[PDB]
Amino acid sequence: GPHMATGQDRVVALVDMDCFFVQVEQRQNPHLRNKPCAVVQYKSWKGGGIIAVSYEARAFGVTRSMWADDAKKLCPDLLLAQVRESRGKANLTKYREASVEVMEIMSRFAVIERASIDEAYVDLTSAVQERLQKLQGQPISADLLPSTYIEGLPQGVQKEGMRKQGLFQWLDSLQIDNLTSPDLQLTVGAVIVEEMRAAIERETGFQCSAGISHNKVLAKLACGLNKPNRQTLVSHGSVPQLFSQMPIRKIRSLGGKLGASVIEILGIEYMGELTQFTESQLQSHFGEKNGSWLYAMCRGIEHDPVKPRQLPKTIGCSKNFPGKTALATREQVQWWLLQLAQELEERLTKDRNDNDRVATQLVVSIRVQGDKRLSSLRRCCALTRYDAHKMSHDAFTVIKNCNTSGIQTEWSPPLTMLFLCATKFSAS
DNA sequence: ATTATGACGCT
DNA sequence: AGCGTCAT
Ligand SMILES: Nc1ncnc2c1ncn2[C@H]1C[C@H](O)[C@@H](CO[P@](O)(=S)OP(=O)(O)OP(=O)(O)O)O1
Ligand SMILES: [Ca+2]
Ligand SMILES: [Mg+2]
Ligand SMILES: [Mg+2]
Repeated sequence: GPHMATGQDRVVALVDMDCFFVQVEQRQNPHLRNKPCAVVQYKSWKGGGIIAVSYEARAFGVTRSMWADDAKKLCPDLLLAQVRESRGKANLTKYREASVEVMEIMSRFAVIERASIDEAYVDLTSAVQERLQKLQGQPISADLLPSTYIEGLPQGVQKEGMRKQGLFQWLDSLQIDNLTSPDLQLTVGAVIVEEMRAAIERETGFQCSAGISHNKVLAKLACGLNKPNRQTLVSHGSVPQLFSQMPIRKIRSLGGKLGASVIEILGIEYMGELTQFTESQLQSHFGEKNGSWLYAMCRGIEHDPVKPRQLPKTIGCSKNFPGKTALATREQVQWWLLQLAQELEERLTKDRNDNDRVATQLVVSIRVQGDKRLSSLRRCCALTRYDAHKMSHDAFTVIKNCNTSGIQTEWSPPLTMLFLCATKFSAS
């Protein structure tokens, strides 16, 4: 009763740019706006690989991880923008720089955790307290929540009108003189996220979706419920119904092998079905940490903090060499290591100037032809100078003895991936 | 030939 | 440290 934690202590949002690389290209090229459009990497093999898709194009069945030639079969009028190529490889600088535009705006409102190039968690607990104090017990108008969905409502015929019906039910029910009502806190959080999203669109042109809830996992889940250009409030009370038909794989961290094992071992399908196991039962199958996490998570409770981190922890450069393009000679391997290192040096030097830090470790990863995993080998060495020729030489030295070829020049088995990653930053 | 990233966990 | 998982 009065002692069972309910995980309602925080207000957390997750902001996710809509089809982000596509929006970056549509801002730059107005001809692409409001069209079925996708962003592609490379071009020669099957038209290039699609890595982002506008919502107009998704309606035709275009997806990421699709060849452009195949997407054109589904959507003959599909427009394409190509990722920049520099030094023989895809170069994502435009999108990283657009990301910084958005992250810096979000940071004006609250502390953020950079989750990916186009998504950030927002810790709104303090901002909500402040806005509540300023509101002086004034009711919250629907006008302040023009793009908000309240998950689970309406309960007990435009699409927009059902949004409004649900919002009206929620607001009509809200108790406002309790400054500590979790539902009220979430609602004020949603007001702030409307403001944040309006600022992002005003100041960058970019639209986004967002989730507002009491923790990162629910905020992430919420964000995906109403896309694009909308935000969703998932209250603590909404969790039992929401989870009752929610496939386990939809919850962040459960979309892979662990989630599959939860399903197989327990013989369940939906997140809510987890509530029938004891904490010790779940720990016995999935380990102490996962078991405790699952026990709380299936009740809507998670404690992972929004980490105060706006900048990436690593700066990396990688290229696959699939099929016949696999690197089979010394000079080929060296040359591509150099290309990678030159991009790495450029990005590192900019990072040092912008962010007052220096990387101290270089991680070198490769894949050999006919190998199991993403990485066949991972080796680290010191990163003492931002110099591409040096880093490339060092990376070679580190991967030297992978070459089983007794022949001097030849490289066997051929390399299907090269990866340089700068890590272990220190203030400078 | 489902590419180029990036964070975090395990031992 | 090096490898594996999960995700964008
Ligand atoms: N698998 C993969 N490879 C390369 N680039 C990716 C990949 N996934 C995402 N991205 C890039 C391209 C995206 O514009 C960007 C954001 O990823 P996400 O959020 S999953 O998808 P978006 O393109 O923003 O559409 P969406 O969020 O509106 O569903 O990261
Ligand atoms: Ca996105
Ligand atoms: Mg996304
Ligand atoms: Mg995203």
